[PDB]
Amino acid sequence: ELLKPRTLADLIRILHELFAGDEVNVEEVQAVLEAYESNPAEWALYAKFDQYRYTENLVDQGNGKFNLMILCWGEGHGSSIHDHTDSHCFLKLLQGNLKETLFDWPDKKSNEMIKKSERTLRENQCAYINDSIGLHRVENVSHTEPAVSLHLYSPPFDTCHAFDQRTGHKNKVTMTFHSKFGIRTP
Ligand SMILES: [Fe+3]
Repeated sequence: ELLKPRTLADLIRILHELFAGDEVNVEEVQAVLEAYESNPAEWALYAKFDQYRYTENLVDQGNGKFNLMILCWGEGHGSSIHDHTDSHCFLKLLQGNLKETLFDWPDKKSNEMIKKSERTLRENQCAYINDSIGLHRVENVSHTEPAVSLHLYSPPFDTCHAFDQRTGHKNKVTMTFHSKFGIRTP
């Protein structure tokens, strides 16, 4: 029974229940993430920005099943083109809007990566991606509005790949948290 999360704490409790097994219902997780009405009072603690790049702020470790984190995008901050290391990846906007560009996995001829599609993810919407759908870049193209998003990755992953849009060449990147449980972690 999927009920509407009344608070962020409620959402986290429901997520723990949804991931209690070894397989998850992607549509149910997306539905409950979308159903949580973003309340900045409840996530302000994690909304730790850096002037020069987006930050990743760990909220909950899902009893080993997932990493739940909040990403803080300054005006003009964007990500690499990247994969998600064979994990489910949910992205819910808590504030602002993000531009998502989808790419095909490159062939190993050093050619330009051509976009497959692009869309604007809007406040409170929850998107989903995995490696079978494609690669993506996420960007806050706003000049005036910081963006804040809530991400769930399952299983948790410690590394991923970033791709060069001009060649399709990839490099492995280690995931590091800007903060954990509201505490800055240099
Ligand atoms: Fe991503």
